[PDB]
Amino acid sequence: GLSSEQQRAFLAVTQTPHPAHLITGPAGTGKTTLLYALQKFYKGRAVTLAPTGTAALQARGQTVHSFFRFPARLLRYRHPEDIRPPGPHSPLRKAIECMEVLILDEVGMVRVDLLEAMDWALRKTRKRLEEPFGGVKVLLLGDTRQLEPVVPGGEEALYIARTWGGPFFFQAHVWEEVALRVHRLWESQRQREDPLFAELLKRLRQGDPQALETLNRAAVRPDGGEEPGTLILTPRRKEADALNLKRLEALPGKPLEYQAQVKGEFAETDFPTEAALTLKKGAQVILLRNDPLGEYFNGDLGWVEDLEAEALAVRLKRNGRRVVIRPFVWEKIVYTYDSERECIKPQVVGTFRQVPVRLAWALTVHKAQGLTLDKVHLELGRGLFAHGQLYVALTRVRRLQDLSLSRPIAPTELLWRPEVEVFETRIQEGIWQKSH
Repeated sequence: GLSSEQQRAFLAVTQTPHPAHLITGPAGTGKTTLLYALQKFYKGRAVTLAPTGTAALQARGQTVHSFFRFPARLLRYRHPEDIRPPGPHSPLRKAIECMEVLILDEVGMVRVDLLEAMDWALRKTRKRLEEPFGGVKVLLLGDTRQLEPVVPGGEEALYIARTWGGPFFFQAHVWEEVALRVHRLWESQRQREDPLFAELLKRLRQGDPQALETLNRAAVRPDGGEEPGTLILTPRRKEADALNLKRLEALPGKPLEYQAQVKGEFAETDFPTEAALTLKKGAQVILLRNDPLGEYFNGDLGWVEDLEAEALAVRLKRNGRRVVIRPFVWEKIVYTYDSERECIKPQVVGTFRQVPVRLAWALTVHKAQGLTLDKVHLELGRGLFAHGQLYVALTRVRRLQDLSLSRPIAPTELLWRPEVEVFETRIQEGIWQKSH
């Protein structure tokens, strides 16, 4: 059931002998379906991997490190102490040998050393140490702007600056070996972008002072989160929980804890929502899963109406008072070999069972990714300017008129890294290729 926009990328990618294919575009519905259609079209010959546990869970996939058994440290270039090929008859060698396509969701968060580890791992264990990725067709995925990989500093930062010159996945020497066909997106709603707001964001990333002054002298409205329909986006989840709790205590109703059923292997950090989820009638909440019938969608803001042991009523803001949601089951999937005929089967190894809803008076940019929001209000933390970490926060709205700020933004908070600014431009022709 793919649309022409998705079917344009699918047929362009799924049919060519070319291995490398980046696909950029915002998160959300339509992109998730595109991945599901891709992984199932390939189903027996392809693995869906992701850099983090959260990214792996929401993509029906396995962590990059957990699949390749990579250790949790700096992956030194082609180093066997770090990159260890699975030996003969290993449960891993069999799967990578009979694979043809590899998928990488949220490539934006893949640190350069990790992409280079993927290549040298597929090469040494597939006998194609001359062709990039051992000749496996790699399908990179994710809005590349959703950055940036943490680099601890000291020795590790120095080694990365010397070997690659930066942490981003494009700085990996594998691209001096093959061309990366980039399949463009972001036309999913042309003018619910407000092209003057779109251009304003481009000026802000390029460090224009007048654009920031224009941004601040339209948007700075201290505590404009009280205004009706406002979602209060915070950068750190610590203050978002505090803001949700302060408003949950205000409600007079009787709370009702919801207890997860964490079966099997399921990390604590990978928990989509609080496993100790206390709710009250009248709470602002948001959905975390697409309804199989079709009534509700992943990221549908609502309010608690009736609390029941294993069901709850939510007034959807979108239309109103229609759906009661029942607990959903998350699976922690890991790809393994099965001698069914010779080849890959996505074995379930864990579970997190609870109601797909979370407190949404306030939210983090971490979780708010790819949501078409109506009115937001950012809460500044005096220093979030970790080389443009706040640019993603502004993109959460279509028009400047919708966004409010608690405090004016410094020019640094939005400035793009030089490596990134030059990457997102040479991609807009099509193919991207590392020079010199």
